[PDB]
Amino acid sequence: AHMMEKLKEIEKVTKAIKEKILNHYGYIRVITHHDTDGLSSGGILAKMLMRTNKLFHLTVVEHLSKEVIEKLAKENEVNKPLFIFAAMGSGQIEEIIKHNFNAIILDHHPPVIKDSFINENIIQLNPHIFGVDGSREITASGVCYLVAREFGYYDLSVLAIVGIIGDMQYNPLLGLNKFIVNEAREYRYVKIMNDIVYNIYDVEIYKAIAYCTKPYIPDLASEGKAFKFLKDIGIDPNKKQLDDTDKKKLLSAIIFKYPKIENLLIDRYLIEHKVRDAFLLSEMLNAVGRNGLFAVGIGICLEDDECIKIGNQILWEYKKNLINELKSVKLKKLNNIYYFEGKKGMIGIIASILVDDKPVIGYHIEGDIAKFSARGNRDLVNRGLNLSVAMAVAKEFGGNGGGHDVASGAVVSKDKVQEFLKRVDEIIGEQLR
Amino acid sequence: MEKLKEIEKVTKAIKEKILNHYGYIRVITHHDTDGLSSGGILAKMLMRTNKLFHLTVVEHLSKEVIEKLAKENEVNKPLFIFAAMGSGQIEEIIKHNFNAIILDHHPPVIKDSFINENIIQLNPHIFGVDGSREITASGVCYLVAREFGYYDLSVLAIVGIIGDMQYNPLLGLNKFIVNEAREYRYVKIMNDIVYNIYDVEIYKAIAYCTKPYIPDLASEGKAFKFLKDIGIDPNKKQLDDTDKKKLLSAIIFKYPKIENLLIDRYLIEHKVRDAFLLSEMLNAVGRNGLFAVGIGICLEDDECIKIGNQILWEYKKNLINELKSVKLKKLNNIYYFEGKKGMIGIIASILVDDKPVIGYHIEGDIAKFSARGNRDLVNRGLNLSVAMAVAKEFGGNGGGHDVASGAVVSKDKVQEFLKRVDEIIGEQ
Ligand SMILES: Nc1ccn(-c2cc(O)c(COP(=O)(O)O)o2)c(=O)n1
Ligand SMILES: Nc1ccn(-c2cc(O)c(COP(=O)(O)O)o2)c(=O)n1
Repeated sequence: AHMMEKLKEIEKVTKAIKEKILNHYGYIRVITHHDTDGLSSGGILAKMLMRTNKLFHLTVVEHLSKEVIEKLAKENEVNKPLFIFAAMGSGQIEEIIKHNFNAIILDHHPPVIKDSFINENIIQLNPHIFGVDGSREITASGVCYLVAREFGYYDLSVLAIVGIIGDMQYNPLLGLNKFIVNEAREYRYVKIMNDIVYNIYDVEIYKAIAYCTKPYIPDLASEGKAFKFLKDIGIDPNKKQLDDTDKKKLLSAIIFKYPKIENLLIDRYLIEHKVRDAFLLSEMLNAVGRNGLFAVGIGICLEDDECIKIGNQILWEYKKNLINELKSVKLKKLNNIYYFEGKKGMIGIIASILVDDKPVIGYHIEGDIAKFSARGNRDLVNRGLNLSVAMAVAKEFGGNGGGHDVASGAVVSKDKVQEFLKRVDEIIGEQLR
Repeated sequence: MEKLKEIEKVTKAIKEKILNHYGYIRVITHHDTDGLSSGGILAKMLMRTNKLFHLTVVEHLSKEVIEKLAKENEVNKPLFIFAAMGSGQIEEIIKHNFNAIILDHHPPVIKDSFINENIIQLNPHIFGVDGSREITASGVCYLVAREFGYYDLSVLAIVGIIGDMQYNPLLGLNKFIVNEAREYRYVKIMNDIVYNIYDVEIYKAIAYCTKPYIPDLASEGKAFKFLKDIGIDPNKKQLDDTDKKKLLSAIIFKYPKIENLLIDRYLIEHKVRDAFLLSEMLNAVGRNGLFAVGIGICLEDDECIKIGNQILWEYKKNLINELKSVKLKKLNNIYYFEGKKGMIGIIASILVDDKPVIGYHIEGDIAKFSARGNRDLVNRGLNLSVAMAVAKEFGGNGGGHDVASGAVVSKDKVQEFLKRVDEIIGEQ
């Protein structure tokens, strides 16, 4: 009944990954994803490969398609490199075995082949093979960290904590993520401190409130409205940190504009890193990743001063633009859901930010297809919400849909949108009564 | 100053070329202090401009290495950036039609900045600037990074100046860079005793020092004794003004030929604050084949810096043991010796005085040579670059600078030695 026993089973695999890296002297290709979790894993792998005297070539892909894998296969012909896949690989393992890659797969997504040792050439470190839920108990950067600690590089756990936040696995903190955080505390690489979300930004509080999207508070979402609210309740809006009296006064007033004020409180992680707040670094890597600035994201993980300066500039441009995108949403209410039409890459992010009491579905039309992205919260699921079954009703409209209880998608022909949404609305009202 | 405006034409074009490239990028540097510093300048510059890259560190840019690299142009043609190499191999790079940028301070084969619309070559000799005295390969990389405003990278340029022994005297473009790093507050200069850079006990700092090498003090015990006799606590780690005066007078008296005990220290903005120490640290890890660790030291990683300190002192001890057992053999106008792969260059440098020194080691069926001279020797017509080139007469290859060059041959060590002593008689 111990995390210790499960680690001993995982450590058989990480030992083999370690020996495999040390004894390789050819080229090394690292392939990672572009979100916070992937850029974190990239930085963990980068530091770890350098410390073990391994030069490497890092590439970032949004999706590991058949085309990308075949394009990669054309590098095996001349100098067959060792490939390390982070946050990807397990679902595409068939195509990786087909081309006979020399490969290490570090993936928390559900696996296709539940084996750690695939043949003589491919090692797969996936927590699902050990009975650990990769959607709640570990992230991709956690998986790389498990490898990194085989070399005793505990200082890299701070990048794992970043990925834990990036993937929204910090509340509640479960399984291996809890083990990682506690190890980082034991080795003095993180300090944990309950605090208000607005103090993570180290800027003027009225700007931290104005552009916050976790939670998004519409009535406070502008410098002017935020300044006014802070002046009225006796707080200097130019301060960059709220003390204990400030936070009481703030929370006391704000509960009228935004009643679920437990969302305003977090456990802050202060990390051994130039960007000392892990929540801020998580948001920075996200913004940088969304703007295509992958290499700058790696530099941030590597603590370079000018990448950090870029990242700080891109973060605030990104946060301002997101608030504007949010103010422009035409939110339509049905009986048990909200819905809106938005842009292709935003509807998922925006729907999640807009949830409060009811689920939110955003959709965009492309050609004659409408693609939907639906979001809830833990309070809704506990009242019997399940989005995967409600998005599955798309098959009745000549489409299909599924996902998780709290997040799901679906596709439908452009002209059945109104009738799909009315059907989804009724299913959800069923799931609540 | 006037020459910067002429160089700035090529640096601008290099900038636009890198910016507008969106495929793969290959960076090829050398393993000495200068090439590793170049690796660090290009690594940070490329990240800051949003370029992923594949860095490789090679010991010789041979015909064979070039041919292996060119098979990467068949599928997805990368932009190649060559640092501290490529100018003498320019003929083979054109042959294979690399999309390339050559950042090299070795004497050029072709004397053009813009080769064939596909190659840019930034060589200081093109502009009448001496790649042996006035600029290093780091400084060439720094001249590009300037174009982006990455002035903080000047500290790695200073590390290359020291590593390529161009700090005393400080000339030309190196002087521009140093002053630029001082104006932007990235370096502080302070005159001090050489032994104060190591931040270890003084008797160890003396025992293992090789600039200057003092054979009678090159031992923990003899150094411990020498300091106790003259009234200095040998367990101290920094010498104050009074101990500096007492150590100087004692060393200079017993060894009046000695020099370079007082140096201008460069305190850089870097986790390894002393650039002289950083220069030695990078040299040590390079000679041990720890290329990625050297990059990591430039990128200021704590664990890499930890390795570099351990390796550095292992290296300085082995070096002292090698110097006490060297079999210097005189020919007509050179000395020569056999040694270990990672020492023959540095030992040649330390021993050189009155005549050029060539060291070599055997690896497989090949012998690799390393020839060194002084500025005093180069002023009298010494040119190791031409003299080592004679290795093509023995089915080989050789080149470098006037003052420091290398070569490879097979079973013709004594013969090619003689043929080079011949070329160095004529030169003198
Ligand atoms: N037929 C489908 C379509 C989508 N999904 C899915 C997975 C996932 O994580 C989400 C939520 O994210 P998105 O769909 O991108 O809003 O949806 C599914 O399971 N079955
Ligand atoms: N065919 C060659 C071999 C060596 N070099 C070279 C560059 C450099 O800085 C030194 C110093 O000498 P070594 O440390 O012996 O390589 O040599 C060259 O340019 N062409």
